[PDB]
Amino acid sequence: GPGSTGASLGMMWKDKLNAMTKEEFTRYKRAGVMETDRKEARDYLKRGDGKTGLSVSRGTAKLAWMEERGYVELTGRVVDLGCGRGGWSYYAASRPHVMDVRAYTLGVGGHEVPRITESYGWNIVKFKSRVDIHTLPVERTDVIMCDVGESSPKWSVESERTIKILELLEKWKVKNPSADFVVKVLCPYSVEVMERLSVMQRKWGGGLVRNPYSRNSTHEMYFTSRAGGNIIGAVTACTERLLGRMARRDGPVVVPELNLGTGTR
Ligand SMILES: C[S@@+](CC[C@H](N)C(=O)[O-])C[C@H]1O[C@@H](n2cnc3c(N)ncnc32)[C@H](O)[C@@H]1O
Repeated sequence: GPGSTGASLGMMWKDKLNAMTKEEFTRYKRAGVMETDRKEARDYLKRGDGKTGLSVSRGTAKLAWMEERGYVELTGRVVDLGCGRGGWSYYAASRPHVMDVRAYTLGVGGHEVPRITESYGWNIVKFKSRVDIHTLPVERTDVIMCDVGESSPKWSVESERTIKILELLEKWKVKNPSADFVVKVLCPYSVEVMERLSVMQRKWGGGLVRNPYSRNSTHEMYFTSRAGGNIIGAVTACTERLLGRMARRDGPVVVPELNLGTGTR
């Protein structure tokens, strides 16, 4: 495929997601998706028992899966652009080769607020809320982490939002050319995103990965420093599966939550 084939396929997927009923959507959303079980975690969150190693969100697992399979090498200083509740930050912290973790996010108008918790490594985590990552002055880092991307029914909106994030990586990577990156690509199937993505690969290496834990309702993929392959091929593969799961009626694949344990480093 040239890239336009990839593009119109994702757009087919989008139209088919939007045309669903609430019934079909809620079913499809989770069908065959890996799902961390939050029964216990939700209780600690509702109660506010910050003395827990359990994940503050479902981002932790996503990051775990990325890292255990080796699409990123979390070492040294780890900047977490757009950290919401801190699920990635708290994961990054629990990891041996990781020194300092700067977590940034808004946490402002119904936006996820960093959750304070005694998960293993919290002392080397430093949150800042009321922060706009796009204007946060570039600092030196070993790892650039960015899980940002507000979904939308309009793919061109989704792609627009994805591009600002790709330019955010470039900026942060021009000062830190040798650092690892895991970067959300909310709309990898659009024509603009694909061309920027391959240009960035040409410059920085890395590639696209689809996370099992991502819901079928989002087409999100991750651009990481240690993966590789054809980008168009990777997105198309992803679109192919997401389209096929529309006949999937079964539930999610439920897996236990991550426990990072309680403690300091
Ligand atoms: C998907 S969440 C992060 C998930 C996180 N790693 C976790 O596991 O909890 C991304 C967060 O970035 C925030 N965000 C979006 N745009 C931002 C911006 N311009 N500046 C700072 N934060 C932003 C959103 O509020 C959102 O909560």
